[PDB]
Amino acid sequence: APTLEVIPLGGMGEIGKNITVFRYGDEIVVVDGGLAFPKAHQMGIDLIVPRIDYLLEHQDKIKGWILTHGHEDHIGGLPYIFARLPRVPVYGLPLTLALVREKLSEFGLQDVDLREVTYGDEVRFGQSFVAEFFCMTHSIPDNAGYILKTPVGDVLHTGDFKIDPDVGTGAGIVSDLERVEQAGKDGVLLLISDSTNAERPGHTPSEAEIARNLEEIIKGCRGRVFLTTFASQVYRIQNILDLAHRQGRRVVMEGRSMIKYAQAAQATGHMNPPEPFLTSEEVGELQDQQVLFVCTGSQGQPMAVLGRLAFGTHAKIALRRGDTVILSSNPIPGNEDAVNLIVNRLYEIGVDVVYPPTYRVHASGHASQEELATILNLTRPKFFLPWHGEPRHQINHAKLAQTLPRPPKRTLIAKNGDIVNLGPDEFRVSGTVAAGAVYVDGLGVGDVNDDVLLDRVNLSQEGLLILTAVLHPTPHVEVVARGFARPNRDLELQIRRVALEAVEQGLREKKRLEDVRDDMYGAVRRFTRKATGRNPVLIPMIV
Amino acid sequence: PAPTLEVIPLGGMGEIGKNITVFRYGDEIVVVDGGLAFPKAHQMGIDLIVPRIDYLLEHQDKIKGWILTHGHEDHIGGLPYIFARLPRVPVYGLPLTLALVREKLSEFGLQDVDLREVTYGDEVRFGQSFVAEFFCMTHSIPDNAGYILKTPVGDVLHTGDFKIDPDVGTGAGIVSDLERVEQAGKDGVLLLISDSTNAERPGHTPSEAEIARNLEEIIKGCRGRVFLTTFASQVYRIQNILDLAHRQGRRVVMEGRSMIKYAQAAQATGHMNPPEPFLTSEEVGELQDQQVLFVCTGSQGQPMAVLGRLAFGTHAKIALRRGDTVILSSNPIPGNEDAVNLIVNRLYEIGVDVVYPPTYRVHASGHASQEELATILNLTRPKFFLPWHGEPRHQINHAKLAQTLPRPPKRTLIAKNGDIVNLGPDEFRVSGTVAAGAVYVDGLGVGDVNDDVLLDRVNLSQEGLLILTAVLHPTPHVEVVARGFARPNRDLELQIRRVALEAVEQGLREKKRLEDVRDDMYGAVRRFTRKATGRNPVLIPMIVD
RNA sequence: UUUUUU
RNA sequence: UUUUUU
Ligand SMILES: [Mn+2]
Ligand SMILES: [Mn+2]
Ligand SMILES: [Zn+2]
Ligand SMILES: [Zn+2]
Ligand SMILES: [Zn+2]
Ligand SMILES: [Zn+2]
Repeated sequence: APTLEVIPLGGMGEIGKNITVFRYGDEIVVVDGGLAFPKAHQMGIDLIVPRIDYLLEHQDKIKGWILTHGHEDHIGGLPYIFARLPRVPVYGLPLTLALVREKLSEFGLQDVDLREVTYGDEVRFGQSFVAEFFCMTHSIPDNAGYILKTPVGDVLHTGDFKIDPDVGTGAGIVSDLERVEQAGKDGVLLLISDSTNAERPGHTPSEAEIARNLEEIIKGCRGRVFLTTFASQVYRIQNILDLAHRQGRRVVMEGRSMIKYAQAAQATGHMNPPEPFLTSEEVGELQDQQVLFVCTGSQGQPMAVLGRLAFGTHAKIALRRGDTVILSSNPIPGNEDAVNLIVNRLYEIGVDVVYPPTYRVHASGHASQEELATILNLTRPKFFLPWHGEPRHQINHAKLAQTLPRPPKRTLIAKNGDIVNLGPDEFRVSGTVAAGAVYVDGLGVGDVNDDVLLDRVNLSQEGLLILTAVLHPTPHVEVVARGFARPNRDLELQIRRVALEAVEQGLREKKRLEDVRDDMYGAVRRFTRKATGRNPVLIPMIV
Repeated sequence: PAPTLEVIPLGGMGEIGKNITVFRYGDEIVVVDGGLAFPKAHQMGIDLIVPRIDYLLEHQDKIKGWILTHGHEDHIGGLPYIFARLPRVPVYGLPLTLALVREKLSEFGLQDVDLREVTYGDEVRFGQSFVAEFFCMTHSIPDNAGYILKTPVGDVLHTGDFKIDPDVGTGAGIVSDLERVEQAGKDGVLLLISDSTNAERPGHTPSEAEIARNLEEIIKGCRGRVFLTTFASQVYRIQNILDLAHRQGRRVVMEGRSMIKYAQAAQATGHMNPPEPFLTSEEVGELQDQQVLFVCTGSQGQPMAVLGRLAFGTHAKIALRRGDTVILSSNPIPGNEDAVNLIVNRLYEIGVDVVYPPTYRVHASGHASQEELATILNLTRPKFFLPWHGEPRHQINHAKLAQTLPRPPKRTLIAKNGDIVNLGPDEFRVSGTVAAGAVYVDGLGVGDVNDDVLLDRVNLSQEGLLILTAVLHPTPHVEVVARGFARPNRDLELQIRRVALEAVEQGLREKKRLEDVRDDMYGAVRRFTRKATGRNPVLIPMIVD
C-alpha cells in the first residue's frame, strides 16, 4: 500500500525558509519556497535559502507548486530555487503572485508559469493530488490555507494564520472557519499548523482593535506623527490611512520598501488611500498636526527611514521635541538591541515615543493558543505535524493538542529533511533526505559556508596580525595589525623579536620555508598570549 | 555665589552598568561604588568595561573615602582597576559586600585596601562636609543599602538598587527601611537619586516569597531529577530553594565555579544556611532521580557555564535525559535573548521538561516597578530628582512617573555620565562636564583595545579580508590571501590578481610613489569585487616588494 | 539588568 | 517572526 510522503525541506524546527514537499508515487507537489534571515553568529551574510538536493534529484516528478502567501519566509527563496528546476505550474493568490513576479524579474527569470487562483478553487496536480484553497487571516492579504486531497486521505494545512474576526479594512475578510469545520467532519487525516505563538496564552488581538488604539493615540498628538510598521502589513497601513484622513492628516509613505508594497497592494485592490499620498516636501507646507509619515525600519535597521531619523542623518526630515514616533511593531527575536538603540536615540531627541506593551499598537499575524485550539478542535485530525516554529514552539503546540477533548492519535515533531510517512493508520518518520541551509552573501550563493563563518567569528573576537618574515639578507620579521590592539611600540618590537628568534633556531639549522612558519607561529602565539592574554589570528608570510 | 555640592556621575547614568558617582563639596570628595559593565554585541571580543577615572586621578588628594552599596558586579566589578590607580582611602560597606570585594582584590593581588564594615543605621563621616547614613533596601543580593548623604547644602537620599519586597522568604526578618525613608521625607530630602531600571513596568515587582511558593509547587510535582539555574548571587532565591528542597526530600548539588563562590561568601556572612550539607554530583548519583536537585550556573545562556554544557551534551560528569526537569529561574537580560533561546531549544530537543517565565512565574526582578518607585517618591517628597541606573528611556519614564504624583519634584534632570550636577538649597542644574566614558578590558589588556580596534573587528566579522601584496620583481605579479571571505575558488582568485596587476603595471607605466600605487590597486580591486561579488571585503594592500 | 570561567 | 536597502 503506497503511502504519502511529507518531506519538509525548510521551516520545521525554525522560523523561516518554509518549503514542504508532498510525494505520492512518482508525483510531487511543493509548497512555498521561503528565505530565512541570518542570526547573529552568521555574520556578514544577507539571507539563507533551502538546500534543494532532493528536488534536483526528483525534478522530473514535480507536478506543481503552491504559494500560500507573499511573506519573504515563504517566497524569498524562489528566485534561487526556480532557476535550477523545470518550469512547473505555480499557483497562488493575486498579491502573492504580484510580489513573486516582481522578484523574478529582478533576477531576470523568464517564463515562470505563474497561475492565479482564489479561495475555493480546486487545483489538480497529476493523478494523485487535488488542492483546495481557503481563506485564513494573517498579517498580509491574499493568505491561504489549503486542503490537499490524496489517495490516503486529506491533509489540511492552516498556512501561517491568526483568527482575526475583523481586520478593520471593511473588505469583509475573514478566515473560512466554516470550510475548516466541514473538513473536520469530512475527515482530516493530517493537520499541519502554525506554531509561531504556541507558547502565548489567550487570543491574538484584532487589527480592528489596534486601529482603534492607534486612532485614539494619534487623535491626541499635538504635532507631527511618525509611525513605523512592516511595509507588508497592508491591513495595518490601510487602517492608518483611514484614521489619518478622519483625523485631518495627510500621509507620506517613506522608505523604498514601503512604496514597493503600497504599489503591489494597490494594484491588487488591497490598498485604497482615501487621499493621495504626499511627499515630505509637500507636507512641509502643512501645520505639524496635519502630518503623518508611515516609515520603514520597524526592526531597527539603521539605514531604514526610522533609523536615519533617530540618528539625525535623514536628508530631508529632522525629528524634534513635540514629534510623536509610534513603533507599530514588536522586535523580532535577535533585533532587540537594534530597536532599543533607536528607542533610546528617540528619547534623547525628545520626541514622544509610543510602543508596546505600554501602548497596544501591535497585533501579531499569528494565532495564539486559543486560536490554535480552535483549529485543532474543528479539524479533529488523526495525525498532527506542528509546523512553522522552533522545537520549543512545535513541542508546546503538541502539548496544547493534548489538553483538548479529542487529541490526535499521534503527533510528530518533524525536522527538515525528515521523510514523514502518511497512511490511513500510519504516521512515522521513515527516513531522511538531504536538507539544510545555503548562504547568500552579496551576489554569491553558497560561496560562504560554515567554515568561512568560523573564520569571521575568530577575526571578530581576536583580531589579526600579518607577519612577513624574511631570511634575506639576515633573518627578520615585519608586522601589519588589524583589530588586535592599539599601536604599541613596546609590544610591536617584542613580537618581531619572538618571530626573529624563532627563525634563528630555524636559520642556524637548515630550514625549509614551510617548517619555519609553524615554529615562529608557535613563538608568537606563546608570546602574544603571554603579553596580552589574547589569541589573535596570525597569517605568516615569506617573500 | 554660595558653595555648591557637585554630583558627578562617572558611570551608571544613561546606561545600566559600571555605576560610580562622585560627590564633591569644596576640596572634599566621596565616591559611591565602582562597577563594571558588560559588553554589547558590537563590542566584539572584549571581556568587560570599566569607567574612565580621569576625574578621580586629577583630584585624587581630595578623595575622603568610598561607599559600597552592594556586591553586584555593576557596582563593585571595577574596583580592582580603580583602586590600583588611586590612594588608599577608607572603603565602607556591609559584610557580604566587603567579603566579595575582599576576594576580588585578593585575586588581583591588591594589598592594604582599607575595607571598613558597616551595618544598617551606621553613620560614617568623610572629612568636614559629609556624613553618610546607611539603611536597608531589599534587592536581589543581601546586604544591600541605600544611604542618606548629609551635606552643607542639605540631604541627598540615594535609594541604591532596590525593590520593595515585603518578604524575601528566608525567615530572617529582612525588609526595606521605609520608616527611615519616610522620616527622611519629613526631615527634608533636597535631592533624590533613584533606581530607574524597571520604570517602564506598571504595578509592583513580585515577592521572592511568591516565587519560592511557585518553585515548591513545581518541584513537588517533578517526577525525576530537577536542574535549576539562577544568578549565583541570588542568595535569597537559592536559600529558599535549599529549604523547599529539604521539605521535598531532595538533596542539593551546587554546580559551577560561580555558584560555589557566592555560596561560600553567603555562608561566611550568615546569609546562606543549608538545612542539609551540599552533595557532589557523584554523591547524588547514589540517590533516586526524584531525590536530586542541581542548582547550576548559566542562567544567561553562557555556553561554558553548567547549564550550557548540559544543554549541548558536553558536561563531563552529568548527562541530561528525558524525564529531567530544567528550571530557568531568571529572565534573559537584554542582549542575551538569543543565547538563552539557543539553550532552551536544545533542552527541548533532549526531551527534558523546560520551565521558565512567563509560562511559569519562577523569577522576580531585583528592581522596583512603578508602584514601588512611586512609593519612594511619595515618601521622600524631594525638592530635586535624579533618575539613575537606567538608559535614557528608563530615566525619562521615571521622571514622567514623578510628574503624575501628588507632589512632583520642583525640577528633575536627566543626567549623563560626566555631567556636573550643581546642587544647592534652591539650585539644581548641569553646570559643565568632566571627562567620562568607557575603558575596555580584553584579556590582560586594559585600555589597549579601543573603538578604532573594535571597528576593525566589525569590518572583519562582516566582510572577511583580502590581503593583496604586489611583488615587483623579477616581473610584477600580485599575491592574494583571503580569510573568512569565501571558500576556495581559483577562477576568482586569478581575476582579482589581474585587476590588481594592471593597476600595478599601469601605475608603474606613469610614475608614482609606491604609496600611490598600492592605493590604485586597492581601488581597482574594490571596484572589481563589488561588481563581481557585491561584497566589500576588508582590503590590505602591500607593494613591498 | 548581572556574569560566567572543563 | 519579517526584511531593509543614503
Ligand atoms: Mn556580506
Ligand atoms: Mn577577548
Ligand atoms: Zn506569513
Ligand atoms: Zn511564515
Ligand atoms: Zn544590584
Ligand atoms: Zn546595579
